[PDB]
Amino acid sequence: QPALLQYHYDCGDFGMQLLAYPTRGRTVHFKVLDEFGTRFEVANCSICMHWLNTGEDGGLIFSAGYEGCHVLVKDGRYVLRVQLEEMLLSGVVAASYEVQMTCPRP
Amino acid sequence: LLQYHYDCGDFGMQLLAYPTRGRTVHFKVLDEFGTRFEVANCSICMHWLNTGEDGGLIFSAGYEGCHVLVKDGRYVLRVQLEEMLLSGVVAASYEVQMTCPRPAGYEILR
Ligand SMILES: *[C@@H]1O[C@H](CO)[C@@H](O)[C@H](O)[C@H]1NC(C)=O
Ligand SMILES: *[C@@H]1O[C@H](CO)[C@@H](O)[C@H](O)[C@H]1NC(C)=O
Repeated sequence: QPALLQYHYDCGDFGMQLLAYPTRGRTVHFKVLDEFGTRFEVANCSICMHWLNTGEDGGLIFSAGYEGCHVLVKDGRYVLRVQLEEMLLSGVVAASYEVQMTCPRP
Repeated sequence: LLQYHYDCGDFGMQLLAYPTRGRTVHFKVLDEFGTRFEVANCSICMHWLNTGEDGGLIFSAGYEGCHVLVKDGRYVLRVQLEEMLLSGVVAASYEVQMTCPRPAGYEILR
C-alpha cells in the first residue's frame, strides 16, 4: 500500500496554496489540524479565506489566506498544519499525509 | 450531570462535553450582556464545533476571537452548554467561564 501522493505548497503574497496530484482517478480531502489534534474539514468559506479548486492539470488545490482561519503567526511566519487524505471515489482513505505549511520559506 | 472540561492551549482553548445515550449538546457564546451567539464554522470569530471519534463534542476558540475578554491578565470566554433530548427539549443548561493565562508584556520589567 505505497503512499506516493505528490504534493507541494507555494507561498504567495496574500496567501498560500497546497497542491496535490492524485493518480488513478483518486481525489484528496484537506483537513486543518489545531494544537489539540482536532481535524477541521476544509470547505469554501470566504470569510475564513479558505477555497478549494481543481487545476487544469487535474491537481487539487487548497488555498488559504495568510490571515484566514487557523493560520498562526510563529517566529514571524504564517503557519498552517494540514492533513491530506488520499481517497478513492468510494470515500475510503487510502493514505494520510501531514504537512506543515510555513510561509515565507524556510 | 453532564461531563465536560476545557483545555488552555498556546493559541486557543477547547471545551469538551460528553453527553449520554441519545442526548446532544448545543453551544452558545455569551457576552457581558447575556446574548447567546450561535457557533458556526465559517466565521470571522475564530470558533468551531466538531464531533470527536468517541462521539464527544468539541468547541474550539482562538484567543483573539469574538467575545474573548481580557480580565486580570487572562483570556476569558463564557459559553453556555444546552444538553438536549432527541425531542428538541433542553434537558439541562450549564454555563462555563473558560479562563486561560495571558502573557504580560515586557513592561512588567519596568
Ligand atoms: C464544523 O465542521 C465539522 C467538521 O470539521 C462538522 O462536524 C460540524 O458539524 C461543523 N459545524 C458547523 C458547520 O456548525
Ligand atoms: C469554491 O470556490 C472556488 C473559487 O471561487 C470555486 O472555483 C469552486 O467551484 C468552489 N466550490 C467548490 C470547491 O466546491
